[PDB]
Amino acid sequence: KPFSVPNLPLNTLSNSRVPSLINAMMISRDHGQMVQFQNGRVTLDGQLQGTTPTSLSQLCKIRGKVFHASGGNGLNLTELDGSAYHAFESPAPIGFPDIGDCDWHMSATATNNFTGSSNEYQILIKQESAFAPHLGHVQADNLSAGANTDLIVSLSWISPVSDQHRHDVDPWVIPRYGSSLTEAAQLAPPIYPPGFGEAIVFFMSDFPVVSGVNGMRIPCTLPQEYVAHFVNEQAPTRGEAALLHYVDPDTHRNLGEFKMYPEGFMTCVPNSSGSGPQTLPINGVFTFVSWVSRFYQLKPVGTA
Amino acid sequence: KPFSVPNLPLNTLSNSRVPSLINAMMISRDHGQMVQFQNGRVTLDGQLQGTTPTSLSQLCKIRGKVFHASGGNGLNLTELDGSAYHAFESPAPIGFPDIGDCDWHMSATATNNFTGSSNEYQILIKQESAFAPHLGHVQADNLSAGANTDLIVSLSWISPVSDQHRHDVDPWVIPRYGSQLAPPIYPPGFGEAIVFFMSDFPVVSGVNGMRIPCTLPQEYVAHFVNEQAPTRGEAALLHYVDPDTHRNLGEFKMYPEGFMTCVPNSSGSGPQTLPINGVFTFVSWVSRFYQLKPVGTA
Ligand SMILES: OC[C@H]1O[C@H](O[C@H]2[C@@H](O)[C@@H](CO)O[C@@H](O[C@H]3[C@H](O)[C@@H](O)[C@H](O)O[C@@H]3CO)[C@@H]2O)[C@H](O)[C@@H](O)[C@H]1O
Repeated sequence: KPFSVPNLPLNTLSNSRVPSLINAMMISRDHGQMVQFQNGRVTLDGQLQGTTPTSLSQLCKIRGKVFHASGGNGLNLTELDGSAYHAFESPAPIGFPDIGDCDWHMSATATNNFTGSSNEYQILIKQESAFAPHLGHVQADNLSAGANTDLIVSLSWISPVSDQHRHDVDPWVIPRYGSSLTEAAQLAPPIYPPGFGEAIVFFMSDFPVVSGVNGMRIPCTLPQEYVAHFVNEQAPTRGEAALLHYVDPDTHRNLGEFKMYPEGFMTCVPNSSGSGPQTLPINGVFTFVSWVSRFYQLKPVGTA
Repeated sequence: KPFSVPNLPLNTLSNSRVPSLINAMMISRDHGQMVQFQNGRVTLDGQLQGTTPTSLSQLCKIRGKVFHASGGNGLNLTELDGSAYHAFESPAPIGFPDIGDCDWHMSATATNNFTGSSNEYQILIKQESAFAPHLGHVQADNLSAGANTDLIVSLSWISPVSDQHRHDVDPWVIPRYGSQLAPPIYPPGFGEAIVFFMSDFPVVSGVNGMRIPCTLPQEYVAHFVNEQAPTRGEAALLHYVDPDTHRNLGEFKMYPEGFMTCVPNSSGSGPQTLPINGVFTFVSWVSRFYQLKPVGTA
């Protein structure tokens, strides 16, 4: 299989960290020096990493059996298909949200004999001591479902930590999957802008975020539909970087040069400390040009 | 350019009518006589039909500005990116849910200055006279948001119609958009049955319980829209293959209109007994005359 990227306009594709349409590209010197997102993580040759699903249907979802304990109610986690989650292996079940150091307001439904609004639960997952998805359990506040009830849970909105240790939401940080007790195993690796003057390209989507450092915006490193594409093709990586053009869909005019690294993320060079890809139209298409050296100097993108 | 289907296990893919993992395949001698789903509709050469999005991020969502009326408040619809929705182009905004003749229990959030639980609204959309998706407005009960508030709404669960004209939910039926639709699909003959990819979904009193049928995995839609492979025959012959063992588990024909058929053994359950972790693989272009080996138990 020759390497390719989807011929789909960027603004028809999803964020890989929340189920929301991409509406912007951005670079961030402050937040973009190192990222370790666990969702939207895949190699150019199709190797899934972290908690990354193939399908958006699994993204920002939790499944578990309800427990009632002295310390609070919560979920003994399963995979979304109900199959057993193997603790102390993956950071969390596949599709588990990777937005750290904030409150998750979520919606849960009974997977068995759903009768209506009494089988829908608005719950709050805090990232405190009892948040231990790597050990196979999280505590949920305002969870009234009976013990051993099987629940599928969707992320509704995120807000600053209940315990008031910070007053804003940083979507650039990932959860402590093993709580204070352990670093989680099989984390997708840290990513850094590799090349000369290069900045990691973040695909931005709007999401209900209370007091976001970037407002109601969530960054990711790859459109979700790109993940399914790479997992499908399993195309061999034949060079150090894939040179892409971001092209006008109608004229095929090259609007900018980007490098995709084997680690499954994309860089650009901004125009003399400009906003880089932020000023580009969002209806464009990425197109594979050739395999290039990691040293390949990208022509600056965007306005000065 | 050679036609292909995604080399991805079905159980890792989504329904194209609800955002839920595929957990079964089925045929139906009652429900599969005619289908006209508006989501999961695409040609094998990659032409989107009905309200079908490329991305699951657009599926089963509604966006609109709140209006207040004496008959009931509601939404003047936009597309999900917030751009204006025009009638006469499509049956409804892209990704508009296509589960007919039932109550839609939905969660709306403010797209501007989201403050928390006071900008999250649990609303009810009935399919009655004030349901006008084609015109670009729907009535919503239990909606307290201010006039002209921009809301993005997702489907939470479905239940029997409020006006009680029926006491079950049939997810095989599509909504009345007005008086543009992706065309009807029929079984083409010789015992060929339309394959339905089933996903679990909160459904109160479902005719098939808590199950939603579609004709394509969502990720197949994005694949065809990407590839745009010329259709070179009357049907794409597929093998449903164990990705480990590489063993052919059964034969299927995918038609240019973007649906699959199989032939059940002795009027049995057809693909229902097959494992759900298999992958479809393109074998060749065949004629309508190609007779599929029967699949399943009797
Ligand atoms: O502050 C971040 C949290 O905001 C929201 O929760 C807050 C909300 O539930 C209000 C409702 O009045 O209560 C807050 O707790 C207060 C409490 O009201 C005071 O009496 C007490 O002295 O202080 C506490 C904490 O400062 C509560 O924080 C969201 O729902 C949460 O997810 C957080 O984002």
